[PDB]
Amino acid sequence: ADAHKVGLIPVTLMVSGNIMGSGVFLLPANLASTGGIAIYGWLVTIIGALGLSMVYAKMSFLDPSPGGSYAYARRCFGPFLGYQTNVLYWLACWIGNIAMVVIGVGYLSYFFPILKDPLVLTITCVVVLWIFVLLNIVGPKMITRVQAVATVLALIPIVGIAVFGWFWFRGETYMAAWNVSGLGTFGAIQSTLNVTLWSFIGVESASVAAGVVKNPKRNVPIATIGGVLIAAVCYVLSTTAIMGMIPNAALRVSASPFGDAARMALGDTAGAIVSFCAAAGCLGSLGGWTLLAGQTAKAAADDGLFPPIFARVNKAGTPVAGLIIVGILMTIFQLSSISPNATKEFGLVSSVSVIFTLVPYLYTCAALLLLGHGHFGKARPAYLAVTTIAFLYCIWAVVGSGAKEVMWSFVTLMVITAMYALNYNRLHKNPYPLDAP
Amino acid sequence: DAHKVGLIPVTLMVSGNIMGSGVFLLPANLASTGGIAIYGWLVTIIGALGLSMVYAKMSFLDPSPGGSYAYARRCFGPFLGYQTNVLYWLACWIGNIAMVVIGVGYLSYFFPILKDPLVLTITCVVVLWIFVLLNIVGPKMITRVQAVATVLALIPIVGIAVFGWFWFRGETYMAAWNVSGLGTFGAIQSTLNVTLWSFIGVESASVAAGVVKNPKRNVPIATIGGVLIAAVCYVLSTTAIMGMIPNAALRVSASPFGDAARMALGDTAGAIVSFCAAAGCLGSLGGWTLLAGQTAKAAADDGLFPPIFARVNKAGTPVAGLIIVGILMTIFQLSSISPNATKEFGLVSSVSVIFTLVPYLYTCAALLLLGHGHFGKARPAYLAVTTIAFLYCIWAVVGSGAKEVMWSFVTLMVITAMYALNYNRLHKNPYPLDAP
Ligand SMILES: N=C(N)NCCCCN
Ligand SMILES: N=C(N)NCCCCN
Repeated sequence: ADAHKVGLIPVTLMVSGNIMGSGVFLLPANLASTGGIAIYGWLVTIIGALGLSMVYAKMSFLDPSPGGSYAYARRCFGPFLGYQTNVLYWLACWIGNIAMVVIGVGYLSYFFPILKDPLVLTITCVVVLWIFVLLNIVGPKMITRVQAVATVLALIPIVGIAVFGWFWFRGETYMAAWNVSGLGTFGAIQSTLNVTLWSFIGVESASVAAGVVKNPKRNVPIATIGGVLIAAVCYVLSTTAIMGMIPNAALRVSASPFGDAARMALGDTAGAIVSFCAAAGCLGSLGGWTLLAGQTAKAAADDGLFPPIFARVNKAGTPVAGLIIVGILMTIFQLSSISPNATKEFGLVSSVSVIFTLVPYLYTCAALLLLGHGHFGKARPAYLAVTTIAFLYCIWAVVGSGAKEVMWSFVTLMVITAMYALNYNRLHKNPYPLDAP
Repeated sequence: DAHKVGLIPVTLMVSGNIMGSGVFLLPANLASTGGIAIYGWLVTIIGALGLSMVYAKMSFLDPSPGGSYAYARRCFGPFLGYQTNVLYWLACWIGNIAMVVIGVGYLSYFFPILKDPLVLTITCVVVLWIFVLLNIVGPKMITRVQAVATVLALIPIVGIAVFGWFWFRGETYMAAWNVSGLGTFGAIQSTLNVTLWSFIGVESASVAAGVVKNPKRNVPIATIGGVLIAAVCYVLSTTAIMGMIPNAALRVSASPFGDAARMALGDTAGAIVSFCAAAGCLGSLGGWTLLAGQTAKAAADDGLFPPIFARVNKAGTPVAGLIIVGILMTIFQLSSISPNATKEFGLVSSVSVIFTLVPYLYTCAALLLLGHGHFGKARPAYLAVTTIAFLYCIWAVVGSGAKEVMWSFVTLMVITAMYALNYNRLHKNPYPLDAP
């Protein structure tokens, strides 16, 4: 059993990489429209993200159950909300991979412009998605080794900037675009939050993957908090640094700023390097997120709250069938990248699948208090405070999202409810049943 | 069976709670779409009957006070019960502002001063408290008053259906079959975004189950009867009016029956329709206030709402709760002192409308999860009807404004956080951790 567990370093890198992989290189561009004031947005986001990570860290220390959020929700609310949580999170997991692989293969267009052709891109994306499904089939040790390397590669430009970029940084440049939002301070900070709050999706990674982690009660907490802090530092330092090195006007326009900035400062080779590292960190995360999909689905299927096949494992314990299913699904959704008007269509689904993740977060936050009140001791005020901050993070993320996306999330909840009712009636155990027919 | 309410007032409470105010405004809202609304009415009424049958059957198997609240608590546990009651309660008393405003509106036919928004506000507050007080006097009282109000409100609706077919011209109805500019489906959809909300109130007898006489028998009958009444009148009145009045006049009009009546059979006819419409509108304030009281009481009795809402007088009436609802309604009724204040409050109201669909959904789920053992030979019917009721709730949301729904979602989240913060260590987990 322990022969197939993953150690602390890969898990931590899986969390940090699951978090940063997709957008760490695109953040300074996004925040360029608001300006330097974004640092206020970072400060607020990071405090809330620590809060959420501490919640997950403590919750997994008290219950290192596989499936993470799925397990915590089922524990304190029962089978229905477990079922719901897993559906939402699983969908979130594999639906979000489509964006990632497009971005990742996208970064590789630097070398092979052919990858800009929607057809070639789509096929390439499919192949890559399947590569990282097979690597998951080989086992979590494999996938976490690969993603560890990828994540480390992705950290080279980011840290290079965040350590040495400050020797070209200039505060005049940063403050020259302190607030280009045209809004007041709150509005600008808010507009920043609309970007920065989603930056830390994946905080729950090690918790969800607890069932393949070595000494989880020890390691999952450390990996959780550990990954989140790396993400935070890298985010603030990289975006702050770049905002003081490149003019706001240019920074806004670039579709690959570290890359645009790189290719034009230290030569073509520099740009090449940055593109490679970006693609590495991006495509590396496919593995982590695919892993998480498999895990949550398996954990739910083990309790009979998700189809049996997601529980069918090899001798190593890998849910191979589930992984292959997620592969087919991702393949089907990847077809949206074959045309400009085809990607426009899929977008809402992607953005909705992102809001899904927050229900698990919310239930995790609830679960810590509802399940672990007896372990707080008289540090209880602290726990309550941190958890309340965590709640605020979740709620505020949604408050600032698009009405349509959230609406469809709301619809999804109802649909999941009806699904559970129609699929699990007369299997489901009622808290307060009626008397015998 | 002394303080309890009989079948007739309850049925009239259901139909009255449904018909409420909108019954007189429907043709105007449908006029923008046109005669093709008939298809939407069809779709709406099938789903609405489905929902009522679900409620009918569920109340039969378990005539618990609080209705949906009780059903949801049964099958999903305290968290979703707490959630249901908060949502439905909010729905109940937030929804009353719009109602009393509309209702006092119709009375401006007699007293124009009622459109001075100040005077309007004051008047509305007073009326709200009138019905809080009548609810305090007791459920027999409130349901009697509403019964009468409901029979009065039917005078116009019925008369038109019956005598107005003598003035009905199909050439007029078909002149405006589809004035929506859309294809058939879109027309039908724009209809449904009006008509699906028409039947909010189906759950009334169920939630009131605790003050109903022989609820196991009467709440089902009342539940389905009320809906049948509502459906028939909705279709008949709107269809009739769409055939007697040109679409153009119909759209423009803010009070079609009233305007149509006034210039049909005199300044007296208008007065009668106005009076009856106001009766219908203001009569159901009582019902909804009652339902608020009931759901809150039922939840507080289970420790899933602040205990004061469970405090009662020697009759069992949640007096303090009713007063609290009165005060909140008063605080929120302050939104009608200007055209400016009025439109700020609209979102809250729409969201409040959406709140009611979560209870519906849970009730639908509860019937299957709880009563599967009572279906027997006819299981494929229960699954089929309950499925239609599911589709009813979900379609209603799909057709709503994105913002309204977003803010309902946010509310669910806030409710979750509140539950966790206020009930941790009172709350008992299905699968707890080992002791420290
Ligand atoms: N859902 C996914 N497959 N990925 C989400 C990655 C988000 C990076 N913060
Ligand atoms: N929530 C209220 N106070 N009223 C709801 C009225 C719904 C009429 N179908």
